[PDB]
Amino acid sequence: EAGITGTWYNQLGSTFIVTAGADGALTGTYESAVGNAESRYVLTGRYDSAPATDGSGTALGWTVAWKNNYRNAHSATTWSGQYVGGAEARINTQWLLTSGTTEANAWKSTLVGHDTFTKVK
Amino acid sequence: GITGTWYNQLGSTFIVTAGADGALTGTYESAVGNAESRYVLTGRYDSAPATDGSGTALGWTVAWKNNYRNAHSATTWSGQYVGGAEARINTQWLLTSGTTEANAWKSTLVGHDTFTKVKP
Amino acid sequence: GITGTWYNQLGSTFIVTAGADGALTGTYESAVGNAESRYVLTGRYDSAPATDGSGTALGWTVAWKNNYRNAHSATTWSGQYVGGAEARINTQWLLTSGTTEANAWKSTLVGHDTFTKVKP
Amino acid sequence: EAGITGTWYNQLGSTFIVTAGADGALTGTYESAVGNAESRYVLTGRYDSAPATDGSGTALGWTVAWKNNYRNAHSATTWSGQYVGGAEARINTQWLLTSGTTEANAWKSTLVGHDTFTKVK
Ligand SMILES: O=C(O)CCCC[C@@H]1SC[C@@H]2NC(=O)N[C@@H]21
Ligand SMILES: O=C(O)CCCC[C@@H]1SC[C@@H]2NC(=O)N[C@@H]21
Ligand SMILES: O=C(O)CCCC[C@@H]1SC[C@@H]2NC(=O)N[C@@H]21
Ligand SMILES: O=C(O)CCCC[C@@H]1SC[C@@H]2NC(=O)N[C@@H]21
Repeated sequence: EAGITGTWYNQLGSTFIVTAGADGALTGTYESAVGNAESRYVLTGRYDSAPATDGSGTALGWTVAWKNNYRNAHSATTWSGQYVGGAEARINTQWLLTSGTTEANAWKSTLVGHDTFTKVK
Repeated sequence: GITGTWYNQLGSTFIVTAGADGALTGTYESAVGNAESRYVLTGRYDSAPATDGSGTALGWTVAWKNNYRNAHSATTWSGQYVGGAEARINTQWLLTSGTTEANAWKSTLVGHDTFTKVKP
Repeated sequence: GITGTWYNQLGSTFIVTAGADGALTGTYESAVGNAESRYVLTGRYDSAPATDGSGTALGWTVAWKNNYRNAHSATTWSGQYVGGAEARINTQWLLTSGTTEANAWKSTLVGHDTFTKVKP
Repeated sequence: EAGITGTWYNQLGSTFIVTAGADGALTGTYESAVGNAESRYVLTGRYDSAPATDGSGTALGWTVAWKNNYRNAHSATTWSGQYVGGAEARINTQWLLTSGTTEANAWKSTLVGHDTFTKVK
C-alpha cells in the first residue's frame, strides 16, 4: 500500500504509476517503451492487502488494454507477480500480451515475458 | 457482449460488467483452489475492437482475499472475447503466490480457461 | 501408450516413439505457421509414473528447420499424458523466435495444445 | 554449435552441460539447484543449426524429465529460448514445468518461469 504506491520503471524503460487502495485496488497509468504504444494508458488491478508477514512477497496483478485517446493496438497485457518491499523495493512479474486475432490466427495471439520493476522517488 | 455471467471449464463463475470506455468490473468465484465465495475482479478491454473479424482483447485480475479466506495469491487472465451465437472468452492465466525470494522460481502457475455463458 | 500418431486441435500431426528409459523421438507436422512437412522432434517423459491416477509428465522440442523451410524458431511443449479409452496429451507450449536483443521482449508466444489419436 | 556446446550455469546455480550436433540436436545433462531433484538428469532438445546472421539469437529448446537413477519427481521441464553468441554468451529462456497430476488437479499442474544461462570454461 504505501509500499506499492508510487512510480516504477522496468528493464525496458517503461513507466508504471500506481496507487494501492486500502480495499486491494490498484489504479494508475502505464507508459510502454516498446511496442504499438504511445503516451499513457489506464491500468487497473488488485493486490493482497493483508499479506503474509513471514518474509514472503505481496501478490498482485494488473491489466492494461492498449487503447488510449491517441492509439489503439487491439491488445491487452496482464502482469502477475509479487511486490518485495524494503529499501530497494521490487515488483517481479510475468506477463501475457494477447492481441485480438481472427479465429484462424488465435494460436499466435499471446506473447509471454517477464518484467522487473524498480521503485523510484 | 462481454457484460454478463460466464462459466469456465472448471465450473467457476465470472460475473462482469464492461464499461463503455474499457473498464471490466465484477466478481469471480472459483470452483477449485484455496478459494470460497466471490472475489473482487477488475480489468480492461479494448472498447473499439477491429472490424475485420478479430476478437476483443481483454484481461483481468483477482487477488484471492475476501472476507472468508486469503490465499496470499493473485491470478491474471489475458485473452480475447469472440462474439457470435455462442460467445466465448478464451484466456491464458498466471497465478502468482507470494513467496520468499529463494522460492520465487516456483511462485507462478500457468494455465488456460475458456468461458461461455452456458450454466453448468 | 505414448507411442503413436497424435493430432491436436489445429490438425497438426505428432508422430512419436517413447523409449523404455524416457526418450521421446519423432516428427511433427504443423497445420499452421511458417512450417511445411515434417520436422524432427526430441523430448523426455517420466518412464515410471506414479500409480495413483496421475498423468505422465513429458515434454518435447521442435526447431523449425527442415529441408524445405527455416523459420528461425523453436517450440517446446510441456504437459502430461492421460491414458484411458480416449488417451490424451495435454500441453502448454512456448514458441521462441530468434530476435535481436531489443526485440527479445516479443520473442516468445505461449499457447496450449491437446492431442488425441483420433485422425481428423 | 561450438557456440552452444559447453557448460552453462543459471541464476539459481543450476548446471547445464550440452553438446550441439551438426544436425540440430542438443544432448547433455542438467543439475538443478532447486526442487525435487538431485544429481544429473538427461536432457535432449533441438536448435536452429542455420540461424540468421543478421544480429538475431539462435532459437533452441530442451526438455528434462525429472527421473534419474536416484530420484523421480514425476515432472518434466521444457526450456524455450535463444542463444546470444559472442564473448559473453548467454542463453535466455522461459520454461514450463509440468507435474503429473490427477485430472481434478490438472489446473495446477504447470509452473512457468525464466532462466538466464551464462557460459563457463
Ligand atoms: O504492442 C502492443 O500490442 C502494445 C504494447 C505492448 C508492450 C508490452 S507489455 C509487456 C512488455 N512490458 C512493457 O513494459 N512493454 C511490453
Ligand atoms: O489457490 C489459490 O491460490 C486461489 C484460487 C486459484 C484458482 C484458479 S485461478 C486460475 C484457475 N481458473 C479458475 O477458475 N480457478 C483456478
Ligand atoms: O511459425 C513458426 O515459427 C513455426 C511453426 C510454429 C507452429 C506452432 S508450434 C505451437 C502450435 N501448435 C502447432 O501444432 N502449431 C503451432
Ligand atoms: O521439482 C521438480 O519437479 C523438479 C525440479 C525442477 C526444477 C526447475 S526446472 C526450472 C527451474 N530452473 C532450474 O534450474 N531449476 C528449476
